[PDB]
Amino acid sequence: MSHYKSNVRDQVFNLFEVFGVDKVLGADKFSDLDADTAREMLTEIARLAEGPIAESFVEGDRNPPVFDPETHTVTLPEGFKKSMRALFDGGWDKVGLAEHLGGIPMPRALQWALIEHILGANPAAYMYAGGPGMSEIFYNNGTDEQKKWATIAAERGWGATMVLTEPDAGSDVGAGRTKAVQQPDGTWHIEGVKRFITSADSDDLFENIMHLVLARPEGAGPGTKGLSLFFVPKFHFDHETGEIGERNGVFVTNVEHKMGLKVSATCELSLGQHGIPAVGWLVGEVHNGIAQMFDVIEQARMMVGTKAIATLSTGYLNALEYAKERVQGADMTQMTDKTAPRVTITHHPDVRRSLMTQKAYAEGLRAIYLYTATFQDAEVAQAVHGVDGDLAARVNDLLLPIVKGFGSETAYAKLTESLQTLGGSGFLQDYPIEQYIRDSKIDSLYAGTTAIQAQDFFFRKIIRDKGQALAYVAGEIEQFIKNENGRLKTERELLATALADVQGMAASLTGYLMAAQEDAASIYKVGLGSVRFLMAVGDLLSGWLLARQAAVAIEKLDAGATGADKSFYEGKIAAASFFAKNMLPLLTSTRQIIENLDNDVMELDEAAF
Amino acid sequence: MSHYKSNVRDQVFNLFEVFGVDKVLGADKFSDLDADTAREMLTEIARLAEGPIAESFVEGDRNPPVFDPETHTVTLPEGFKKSMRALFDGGWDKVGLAEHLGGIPMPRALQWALIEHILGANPAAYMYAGGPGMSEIFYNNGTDEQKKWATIAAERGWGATMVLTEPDAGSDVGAGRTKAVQQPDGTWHIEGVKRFITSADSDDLFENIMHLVLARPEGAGPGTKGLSLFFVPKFHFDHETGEIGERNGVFVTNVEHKMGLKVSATCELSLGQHGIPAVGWLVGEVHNGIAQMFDVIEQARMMVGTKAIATLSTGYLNALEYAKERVQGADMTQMTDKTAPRVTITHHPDVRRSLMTQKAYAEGLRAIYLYTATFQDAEVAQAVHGVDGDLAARVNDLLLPIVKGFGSETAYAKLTESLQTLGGSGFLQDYPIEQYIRDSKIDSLYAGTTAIQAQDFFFRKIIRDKGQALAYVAGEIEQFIKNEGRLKTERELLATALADVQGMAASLTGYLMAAQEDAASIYKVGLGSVRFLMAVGDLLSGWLLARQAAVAIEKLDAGATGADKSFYEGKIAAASFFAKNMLPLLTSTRQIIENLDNDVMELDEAAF
Ligand SMILES: CCCCCCCCCCCCCCCC(=O)SCCNC(=O)CCNC(=O)[C@H](O)C(C)(C)COP(=O)(O)OP(=O)(O)OC[C@H]1O[C@@H](n2cnc3c(N)ncnc32)[C@H](O)[C@@H]1OP(=O)(O)O
Ligand SMILES: CCCCCCCCCCCCCCCC(=O)SCCNC(=O)CCNC(=O)[C@H](O)C(C)(C)COP(=O)(O)OP(=O)(O)OC[C@H]1O[C@@H](n2cnc3c(N)ncnc32)[C@H](O)[C@@H]1OP(=O)(O)O
Ligand SMILES: Cc1cc2nc3c(=O)[nH]c(=O)nc-3n(C[C@H](O)[C@H](O)[C@H](O)COP(=O)(O)OP(=O)(O)OC[C@H]3O[C@@H](n4cnc5c(N)ncnc54)[C@H](O)[C@@H]3O)c2cc1C
Ligand SMILES: Cc1cc2nc3c(=O)[nH]c(=O)nc-3n(C[C@H](O)[C@H](O)[C@H](O)COP(=O)(O)OP(=O)(O)OC[C@H]3O[C@@H](n4cnc5c(N)ncnc54)[C@H](O)[C@@H]3O)c2cc1C
Repeated sequence: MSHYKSNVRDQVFNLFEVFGVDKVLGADKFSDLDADTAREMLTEIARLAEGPIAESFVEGDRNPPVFDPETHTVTLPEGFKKSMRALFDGGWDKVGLAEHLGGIPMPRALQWALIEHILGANPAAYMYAGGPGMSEIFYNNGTDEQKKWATIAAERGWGATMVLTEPDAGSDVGAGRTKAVQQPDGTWHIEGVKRFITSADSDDLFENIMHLVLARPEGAGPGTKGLSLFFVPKFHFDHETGEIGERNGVFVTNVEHKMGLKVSATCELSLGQHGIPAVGWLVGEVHNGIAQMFDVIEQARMMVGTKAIATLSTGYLNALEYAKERVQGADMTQMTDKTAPRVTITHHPDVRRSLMTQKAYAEGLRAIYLYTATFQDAEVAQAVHGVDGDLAARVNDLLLPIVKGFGSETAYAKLTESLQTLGGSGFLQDYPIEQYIRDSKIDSLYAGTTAIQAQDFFFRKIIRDKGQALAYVAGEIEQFIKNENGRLKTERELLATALADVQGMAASLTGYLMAAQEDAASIYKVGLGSVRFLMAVGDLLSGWLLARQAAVAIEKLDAGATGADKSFYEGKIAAASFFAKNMLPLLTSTRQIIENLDNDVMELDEAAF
Repeated sequence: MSHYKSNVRDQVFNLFEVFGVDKVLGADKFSDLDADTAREMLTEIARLAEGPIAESFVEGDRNPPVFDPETHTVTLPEGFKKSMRALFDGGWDKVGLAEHLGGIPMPRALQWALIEHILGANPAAYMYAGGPGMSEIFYNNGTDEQKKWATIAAERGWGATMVLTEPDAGSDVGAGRTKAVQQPDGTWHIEGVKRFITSADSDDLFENIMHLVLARPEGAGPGTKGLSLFFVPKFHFDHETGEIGERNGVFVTNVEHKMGLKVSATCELSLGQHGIPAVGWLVGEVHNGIAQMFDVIEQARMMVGTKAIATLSTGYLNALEYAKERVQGADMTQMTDKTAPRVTITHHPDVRRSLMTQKAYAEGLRAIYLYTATFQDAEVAQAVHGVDGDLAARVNDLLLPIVKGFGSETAYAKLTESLQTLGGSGFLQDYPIEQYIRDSKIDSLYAGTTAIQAQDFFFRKIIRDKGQALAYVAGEIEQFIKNEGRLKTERELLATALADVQGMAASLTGYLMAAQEDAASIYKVGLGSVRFLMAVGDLLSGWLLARQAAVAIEKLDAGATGADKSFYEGKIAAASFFAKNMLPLLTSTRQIIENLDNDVMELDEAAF
């Protein structure tokens, strides 16, 4: 079959046996979707992903898009367009879209489980297919008349983009200089040059593209708060029917050459520079740009983390399948005997260590994103966790930088282990792992770098939140530790240490912040430790959710599981125990390092580096 | 300028101010090469590397070699061939080569500092240039007659390969099935298919190629001990004059498509399968192949480690230059103020943390490989360390798996920080870091995977050695810790690290002994082997950086100014940073290794 190896079994385990998302299925907004239908849809998109979507994964990398600078368009390889059309023909660009836009209502946890398969098989395909999702965000934020346009865009399958970045404004979105000039009739003319814009042209995939552009109204103040958000279509259109009209003044003027994600056209986007106005409409007819655009950023950050996680999963399963069949060397118990039988490399300790490291992080990361998604519907958060909608919203916001920052860094790092398992053959393009690595390196960068994720996590999702979301999650970990049954005692002990280590880091970083009121340079220590802190919280959450999974697996085994199910559950116990014993203790040293941070490295002269 | 950013200053700092290799220069075997000449040599090859060698780094990746099945040859991009001709025209392919083969005698520590520049600028260029070195190894192992051919090869500048691997024989070289059939005239016909052979064809770079090939004589025993080594030239030649004659039956049959290191042609090599025999000559007219071939493997392991270290160094210096000029955001003390002046990103804590991490590992890794090289000459090891030849050889053997395994893994991991510093632009081919990462991934694989390095390090370099080389090195660390305030906290952290590593070694040794009674206990050694190798690497890094800081302090107190002063200040900051941020993790690693169990070994394969 193809490069892409699905894990629907693990999705169903999380969704149904661990988190109990089927509790909300068959009722209320999910009236017409029941559990078994949910399982059928997971199986269907996984087969679709393993077949027609994965089919063009290599082709898109080896035959990347070609730019015509005179027409300002891109030509995509035909195999990839065939995969996109299979995605459209199944309606999968409409998963989780509201019913009034032609969607199938469903909890976000199931939506992201479905999308994982597209992201593991050919992640740029989901990126090109984000149009309908962006249309819903435009609908929610729009005027009544804009809601009509959003409905047309969703129904007609328009593409979409999020246009923030400029050469001088990447992490610092608020330095953007793209300008908006108000017209008497209430439209605006957008003038400037954006860069790194994903999908800014997409060949003939779509009838139109909705660019959602951040720009600064003439005379507005500085920073992100002076930015407004504009609906800037590639083509003007009939506002009543959707019929495409004159080309609007927004043109791709370069396409980047990238390490990976090559089939995803990443564009310099010129507005108002070619003698034709880039007409924009103010989104919701209010100046509230950074807030509106963050509705999109939140989904892109979830998507990017889930992509990284999906990629590690298929990288692990490729490595595992290879290790099961590769014969090399004798068992270590016979390494002195040069006539001993040769064994498959799964017999070797370092290979088993490597594979379990991959497995535990891949499955811990899947649990994290599905756990995060459990707080993205108030009904689900109430049904499975018993929390109100306000706390649910704060917990989801807390977890998003973990999913994005921890997921992206972890997935890339452990794909090193997946590739190593293949030996020399891992370095070949014949196997998919080297492309997984290249495709996933970007996940620590776009949608906000890891350092940006770490600062958001600490400054906004803990300090500004007054630690409510964090205290909730820490309390749920504590309950698991307290409610002994004794077969997970050492794991609970190790978790208790890791929770205390992370509580220490949070208190230390908060202390450096509080001490900055009298010595401003103390705040630098927050920066110095923020990413290590973010990564420690992800390890703690991975450890906890793996341990919860192990507890459910213990129940299912005690009850009499057999066959493939038994092996599945046995692997869950092994992963949780392995993770508790080999990853969690490192947090103690990370606590001590963070408790002792000094500003020596901030005081060093730049010339000394 | 080129992508390649060199660091001759750190090299000379290591060679002359820290280790004192200038003690041996200008006398004896090094009679005619003084310290000024050595420094001019480093600067010249650094210029070459930044100039014509680096010129074709991108070209070799974007326009890679092509296999021609019509001729069973590989075609190389013209720009890379011009880089190769610049290397040859300067004689750099004969550095550290024996004087009698046309080389310039020098200590290995200077040889590897020189080679570092080629490996940073375009590492495949050094790989194609291994011919003369391999010729000297053939000379040292050869019969009287074979020494004449080796001299011809070195002098005509033939290329060379090391031919071991087969599809079923990679880490387990002893499983190789390629066979050798003795002929009435004493030559051998070699019959087999080898895989992943570096440089197995090289277009028109060379007049001939010497393949050094491991193969099993008919009737020989199993395993590596049953293997012999054969000189198998691409063309037959006159054994007296070097005149090239008829084609020998050794053909490239494919070129692999790789993640990186693309301009290095990696080929399936077919011996005796295209209708004419692959005639080989038994090296030394002795059956001793794996021991002879390890003369080559040792140099390849040193080379791979140094390559990875070199690539991290130019990766770091690229990220540093970018960060000094990239303006983004306000200083963190002004983060609330949307009016505040924007700053270059070297003002941001996470960027400074990132850059210092890259710096401390790059310079600690350089110090490690140069330190290792000081044990590769008996004269140097005596002069700078006061060790005799037997212990120097064992210490070198101990450190090789560290240079290779720890160097390769560490360089690739930390290049992630280098790319991160560039932001979104790091993901672009317009900057070199993305190729550095791709070209660097293989360094954990060829010349023996990291797990092979870790097993060699523990079983062969410690246990078989009765821990003598290791106790020697631990004793040097302890001397530094005990000897003579500005480095008190660093020495305290080093003392904890040394005890951590000692505990790791004792725990693993215990697991190995228990295997006399419970054979499965040996699995626990395998489970902890790589983490133990990496921890020793971190300990050596911290110790050598701290030594560097101690020297830096002396030079500052003696009045260093200007650029020198900034350089020395950075050494003190890197040593302090490394000790406080990397070394403490070893304590948690010791505790994990102390409680390893076999649960993961007993798990059913179907549970994964
Ligand atoms: C399921 C449907 C899928 C949708 C379609 C997706 C597919 C698209 C295909 C391609 C996507 C590829 C991946 C994304 C592509 C990109 O990379 S787009 C560019 C990404 N850019 C960033 O992520 C910015 C990075 N920088 C920062 O985040 C930085 O921290 C910012 C810029 C926020 C700092 O500026 P400040 O001005 O200092 O911000 P401040 O803290 O003061 O807050 C101002 C203002 O912003 C809102 N805000 C800030 N942070 C958040 C968060 N985490 N969440 C929501 N809202 C946030 C607030 O309105 C805040 O105002 P307050 O008064 O509330 O403080
Ligand atoms: C200045 C010159 C520049 C470089 C030269 C030109 C380069 C041009 C080409 C560029 C090369 C690019 C990178 C290298 C290319 C490659 O990858 S080539 C293939 C590499 N293959 C390996 O490295 C093998 C990996 N596997 C092992 O090492 C494994 O551990 C082995 C195969 C050793 C296990 O087999 P065993 O049979 O079980 O080994 P054993 O321990 O029992 O010992 C047998 C025998 O081997 C010798 N030996 C073993 N280990 C060493 C070491 N570290 N050093 C020296 N010798 C060793 C011994 O002779 C031993 O016998 P004993 O009686 O002493 O035990
Ligand atoms: C670009 C490139 C260049 C090369 N150049 C050359 C060259 O010039 N000449 C040459 O002869 N060879 C060369 N090689 C071959 C190279 O040395 C091998 O690929 C390497 O030794 C690993 O062998 P393998 O690929 O068969 O992997 P395998 O040996 O099959 O290893 C697969 C996995 O199993 C693990 N493993 C294997 N055995 C054990 C064990 N006993 N204990 C624990 N884990 C184990 C490995 O560590 C790895 O994770 C090259 C390879 C490449 C990719
Ligand atoms: C493939 C790809 C696709 C993209 N698609 C889109 C898209 O569709 N739409 C869009 O709007 N943008 C897009 N981007 C832009 C991407 O979001 C930015 O590249 C990213 O935010 C980083 O900004 P930058 O590249 O300018 O790096 P910089 O902001 O210059 O960052 C450089 C380094 O400095 C660090 N840094 C910067 N500021 C701070 C700070 N205050 N504190 C600490 N560290 C800091 C960063 O962490 C990084 O290490 C894309 C980028 C890529 C690579």
